[PDB]
Amino acid sequence: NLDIIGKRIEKIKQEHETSWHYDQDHPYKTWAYHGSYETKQTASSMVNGVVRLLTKPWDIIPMVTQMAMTEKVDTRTQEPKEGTKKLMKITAEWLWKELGKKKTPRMCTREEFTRKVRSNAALGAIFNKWKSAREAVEDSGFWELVDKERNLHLEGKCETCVYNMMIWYMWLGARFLEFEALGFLNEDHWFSRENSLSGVEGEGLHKLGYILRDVSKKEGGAMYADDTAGWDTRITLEDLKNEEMVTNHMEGEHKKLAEAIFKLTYQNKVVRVQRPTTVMDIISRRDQRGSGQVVTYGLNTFTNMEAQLIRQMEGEGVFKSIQHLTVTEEIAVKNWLVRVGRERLSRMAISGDDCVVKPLDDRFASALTALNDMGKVRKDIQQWEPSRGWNDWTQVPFCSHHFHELIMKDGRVLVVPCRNQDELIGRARISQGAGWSLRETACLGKSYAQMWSLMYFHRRDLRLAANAICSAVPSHWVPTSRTHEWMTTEDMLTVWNRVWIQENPWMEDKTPVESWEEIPYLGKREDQWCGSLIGLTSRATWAKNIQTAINQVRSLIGNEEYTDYMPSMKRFRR
Ligand SMILES: Cc1cn[nH]c1-c1ccncc1
Ligand SMILES: Cc1cn[nH]c1-c1ccncc1
Ligand SMILES: Cc1cn[nH]c1-c1ccncc1
Ligand SMILES: [Cl-]
Ligand SMILES: [Zn+2]
Ligand SMILES: [Zn+2]
Repeated sequence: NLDIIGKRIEKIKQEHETSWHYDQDHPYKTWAYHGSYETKQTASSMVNGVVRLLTKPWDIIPMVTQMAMTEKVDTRTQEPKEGTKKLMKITAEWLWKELGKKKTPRMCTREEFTRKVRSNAALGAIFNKWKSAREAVEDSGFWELVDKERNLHLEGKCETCVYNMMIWYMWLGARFLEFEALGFLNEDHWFSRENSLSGVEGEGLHKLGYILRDVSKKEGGAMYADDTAGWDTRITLEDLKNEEMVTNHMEGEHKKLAEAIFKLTYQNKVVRVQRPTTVMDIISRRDQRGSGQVVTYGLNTFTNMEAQLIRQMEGEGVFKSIQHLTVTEEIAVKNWLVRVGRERLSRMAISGDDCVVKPLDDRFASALTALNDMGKVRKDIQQWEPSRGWNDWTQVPFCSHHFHELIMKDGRVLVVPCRNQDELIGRARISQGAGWSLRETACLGKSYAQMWSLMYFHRRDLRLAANAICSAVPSHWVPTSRTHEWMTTEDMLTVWNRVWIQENPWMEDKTPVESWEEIPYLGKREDQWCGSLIGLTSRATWAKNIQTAINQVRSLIGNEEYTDYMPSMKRFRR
């Protein structure tokens, strides 16, 4: 409690001494409350006009148009039983060693951090003293503040590492110290599939289907894809202590700096929350996930890999009960990990809180005691109801997608990502933040269009809309995003060949594709099942009259150099 968090709390009181009070009508039951102080302030989703003018048939589809319009944090998780705590400690110890065999923990640098801010990563900072991250990083006074907190952390204390709720934004300084100590997990790809066997970090949406098809090839039971209800709110203090064991692999300054991030900011937290009754509440708690989103991704992947290996151990009968491991169950658990752990990791695809598991057999479906007792309660099923698995890898949900096997005219086999097309069009019609020029709006539309050409070329409506947007935006204008092989001014046919043929390890024949007409679509009925408007009168008029829509947008942007991409399609090619 207050010996670790007091200084942060003490400091905040004194900046708002004219406003402090122990408000007696505070809604917090599971968060420890400290005080309140006067403030006044809050950005909604804005429509991208370039994408909307080129997707007119979707203007009357509520699932698209509603996407642009518009008491889980205040719960507590019970402490796991002694048997569960032992399983988690043994598995976590083993997993950090496997992940560390071919990697070396190391500090990330001011230089590395500076380069990140200078090409727009979502580091979750705040606006004050400087306007933006770019300005703060370029100012020697910032680094002096960073230095003060840094020496405080080496001394085992904290003053300014406080979360702001809304996503848990910190000041750029606290973000740096997090990245210095734990950035290596992402920067050096600890959760790549090569390094972690279950992980998919850095793999790309064009590989995830092939990875699930490789898991499907293993002998075993159904494929399980159980979602957890509010994963970040079910991270226990036992979880945070197993995660901290990465520091056992560190040395020198780095070990001390990383131990301080875990001890002072993760296992103890201070948060400011807006309450319209508009005060700022200063609350603390020990458990749940509140890191930067990139460290959150890696530690979620780690704890998810651990949880799923334990659920596999439960299905395989490695231990009888979570109440208590006997001396010899401990040796059996250790021995399972050493002899088959790596094989059992290869049976999984894990992206943070999202997993797919192909267990040895279907005993897994009813192996629920460790999973429930670890607090990883499944979403949308009763606590003790057996999991429903998937019999076909092409039906399994993963990372908001499903995956199709698509046969090219020349016999070669693509495995492609897919999701309901209303979700894809709805997302592309939305921009975030203020002060967007027409050029910037056009360049964001072009980013969506090029992603569609690379990932969703097999959807008739998206290949046509992608071609239309690329025809409507000046040819040399560079795709942008405010938070990815489609981010380029290279010819997208050249990029398609590099991604799906040349660099694709599942494609043995490397014969390049000469034109977009060689690149196939889903079956027409499959395209409709996944939300295509092909067959509707609105869609036929849009396709036939597309040059008129392209010319509307070209007239708004003005007299620029444009290319016609529509004749890359059979139906427009004379
Ligand atoms: C330090 C620096 C400067 N220009 N590029 C790098 C760099 C890039 C990628 N990995 C490590 C270093
Ligand atoms: C977490 C997230 C969301 N969209 N994409 C990712 C991602 C990208 C690359 N490697 C791992 C994850
Ligand atoms: C799109 C998404 C969501 N969660 N994770 C991913 C992902 C993972 C790995 N590579 C690319 C993307
Ligand atoms: Cl199925
Ligand atoms: Zn601190
Ligand atoms: Zn589909």
